Amino acid sequence: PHKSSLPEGIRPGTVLRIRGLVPPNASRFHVNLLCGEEQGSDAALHFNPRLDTSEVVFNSKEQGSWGREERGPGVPFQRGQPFEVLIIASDDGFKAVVGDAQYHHFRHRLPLARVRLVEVGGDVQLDSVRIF
Repeated sequence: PHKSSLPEGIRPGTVLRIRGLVPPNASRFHVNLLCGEEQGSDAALHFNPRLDTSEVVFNSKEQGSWGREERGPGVPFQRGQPFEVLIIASDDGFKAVVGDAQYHHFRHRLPLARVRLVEVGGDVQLDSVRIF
């Protein structure tokens, strides 16, 4: 579980660039924007590519409960292939970019100002996480 602590927060114009590879027998992996360091902290954003079920799920988590799922179009990821993801924060939500194209827009459910941590986990080879 790869963590990038952001205890002073993030603001609109923050761009997360994630570079890595999906391993050849991957089931699923995720990128979480969390609101604290404690176990079970709220997730302003949960970005969850699922190779095992061929979908990409977006959701939030508040007081331990998952919200309503949104899905992107198809699955722009492949077992055994490298990827590049941007997650962009704006005033109204998060924009996900995969490879050469924008993939999905996720409107804020929690205030952006609550985000304090980026966490990447699951079946993923993480080569770099940059936060511009």
